[PDB]
Amino acid sequence: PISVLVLFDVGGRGDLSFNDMAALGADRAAEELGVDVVFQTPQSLAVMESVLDAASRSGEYDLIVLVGFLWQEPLEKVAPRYPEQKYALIDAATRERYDNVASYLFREQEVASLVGIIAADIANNISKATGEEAKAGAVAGMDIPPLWRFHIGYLYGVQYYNQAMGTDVEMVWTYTGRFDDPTLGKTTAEQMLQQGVRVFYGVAGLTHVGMFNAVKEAAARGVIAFSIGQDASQEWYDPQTIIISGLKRVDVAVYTAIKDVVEGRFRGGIVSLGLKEGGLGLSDEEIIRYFAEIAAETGQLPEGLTPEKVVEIVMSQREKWISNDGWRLVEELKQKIISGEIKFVTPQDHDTYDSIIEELKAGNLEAALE
Ligand SMILES: Nc1ncnc2c1ncn2[C@@H]1O[C@H](CO)[C@@H](O)[C@H]1O
Repeated sequence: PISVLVLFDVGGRGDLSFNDMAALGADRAAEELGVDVVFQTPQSLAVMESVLDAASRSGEYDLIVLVGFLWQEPLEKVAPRYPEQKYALIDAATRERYDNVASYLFREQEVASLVGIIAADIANNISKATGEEAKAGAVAGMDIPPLWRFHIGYLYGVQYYNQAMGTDVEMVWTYTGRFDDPTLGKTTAEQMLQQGVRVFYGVAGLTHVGMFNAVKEAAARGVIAFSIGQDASQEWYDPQTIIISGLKRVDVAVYTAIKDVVEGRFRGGIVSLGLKEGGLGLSDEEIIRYFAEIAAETGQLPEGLTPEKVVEIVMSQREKWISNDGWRLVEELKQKIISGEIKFVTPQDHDTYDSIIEELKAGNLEAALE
């Protein structure tokens, strides 16, 4: 039949996040379209190029699916050596343009900005109900382009909220440097708790499962704090504290790239995905229950909890801790974005990214746009 290699960056499955999303798209293609999928996880960064070269060399795969930005460097080198080997790069796009490479990029600014508004609002409500100061936050993985877009969008969204509302909610963003270190994710979060961070956006793959656990042990100590999921809806992991999730439809990327090949309509080039296409979004009722169903039938849903009970609890907390102004502002930005009235800039260098943040920290929001 048709044969696909899914080639992870760092972690592999068990994410609850980025890669498990990617596998889901591949798993759906195996069953619906009848293809053979092989997964594979390099044990080092050093070896990525050799491994990518050997799989192309093998002639066994109609498509090689590359899950993560870190594949961009090795692919730029390998792709031209095997021009009849088809590749899908997920969450990144190659510097040059090849016929044998379909890139799937997301516009993370779009969804993170919506999240920024929400977290600023939840932190505002925490402060208003408690009288103690509550910051927004994020525990991030590696310092790389997609996370630049998250960062920019998240800060944008917080400042937007602040300006539209006369609040001065602060935001603390920490790169941990790894996507596969839950323990480091937890210690990072525990430090942040003691610097007043109370709302925690997870932008670090597996790493921010530790973040989730840090916010649980805080809630257990009586402290009012909340987490925000990314990639999949992760509310099911602990719904009392995981109030919402930014969605990134990596599964649709992978599934679309595999379908295209199955129907001989593959073609090289960039495919950009944001709110307009369904590629990004926020976690709603059905999406929450869907992933909860998955974890239920996976036996990794926590004790004494069903998919239906998970939804009831999240909706309960969104009634309690997200004001209507939060939603009004979400909707007012979501619509300025879809309409084209707003479009973010994709930072070229690290130096450009760094100065967009200086400007957003200064309340100059227009720096992030065109
Ligand atoms: N294994 C990984 N390799 C590269 N990037 C990742 C990985 N896991 C997560 N990410 C990035 O971090 C974000 C937050 O989990 C994801 O949307 C993705 O952009």
